Formats: sequence, structure tokens, C-alpha cells
Amino acid sequence: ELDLPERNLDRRELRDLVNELAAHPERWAEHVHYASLHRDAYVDVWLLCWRAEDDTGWHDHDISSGAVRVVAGALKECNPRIGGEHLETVVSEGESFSFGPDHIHRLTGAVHGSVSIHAYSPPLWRLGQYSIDDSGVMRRVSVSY
Ligand SMILES: C[N+](C)(C)[C@@H](Cc1c[nH]c(=S)[nH]1)C(=O)O
Ligand SMILES: [Ca+2]
Ligand SMILES: [Mg+2]
Ligand code: NI
Repeated sequence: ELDLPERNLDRRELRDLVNELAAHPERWAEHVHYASLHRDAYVDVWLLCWRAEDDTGWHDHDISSGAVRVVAGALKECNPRIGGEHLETVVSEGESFSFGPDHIHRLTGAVHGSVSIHAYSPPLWRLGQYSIDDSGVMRRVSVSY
């Protein structure tokens, strides 16, 4: 695992975490499709390797805050809008962002071979996945992780 604090990390601390981890390839190069780098009572960290078709779908992280750092490549951070015309932001290698627990988003459109580091605190034990039925009606399925 990683040698992290024995407490929850907030948004800025998770962002610091994913960015410093990207600077320490000894922590993750071997795991270069996902690999856990660390799971305890306070923090989850994953390494994700992306194919072009990968798509998280729309989801929240329940009570988890989180942060993402793109190590190689680029992907789209998408935010949902009620009208239906969703925001898309390309996040490129070297760049990172963070979010509190109210965040709903979707990650897709990755460059093939992209690599990112994701950290969540409290741990990512539940995730809400949104879906739309035939009539356009939205639901949230809470998934254990
Ligand atoms: C690696 N993982 C735990 C299996 C998750 C984590 C995840 C990927 N993207 C976002 S946002 N969260 C996933 O790939 O769904
Ligand atoms: Ca690339
Ligand atoms: Mg350093
Ligand atoms: Ni997410």
C-alpha cells in the first residue's frame, strides 16, 4: 500500500495526493484495466489505464470527496445539466482536479493508453450510477465498491 495519514483527506489534500503520486512512478509503474494502490478506512487510490471506448457513465461518489490526476494522455470530465446539454472539459496530462461529495460527473473520451490516478476520501465504498429509461426518467442505483 501507500503510507498515508490515518484520517480523512479533504479535496485539496486529495489533489495534492494524486499529483505527488504522479511524481513517484515507483508507486504505480508496475501496475501499468485498473489497479488499487491503497485501500484503508480513510483513503482509496486507484490507477486507471484507459481505452478509447471507456466510459464511467454518470455517477456520484455518495459521501466521498475525490481528486483526479491525468498522468499520460487526456480525458473528458463531463458535468450534467438539466436541460441535457452537458458540459465537457478536456483534462490533459499533468493536469488535475478535485471535487466534494456532491459531485456528479462522467469520465470518457480518453486518449487510448491514457493513465490517471484517482483518490477518494472517505473511501469509495458506495457509488451512485444514474440511468435513463425509455421515457427519459432518471434513476440512481447505489452500487457497493
Ligand atoms: C477503479 N474502480 C474502482 C473500479 C472505479 C473507479 C472510477 C473510475 N472512474 C471514476 S470517476 N471512478 C471504476 O473504474 O469504476
Ligand atoms: Ca497518450
Ligand atoms: Mg516531492
Ligand atoms: Ni467519479
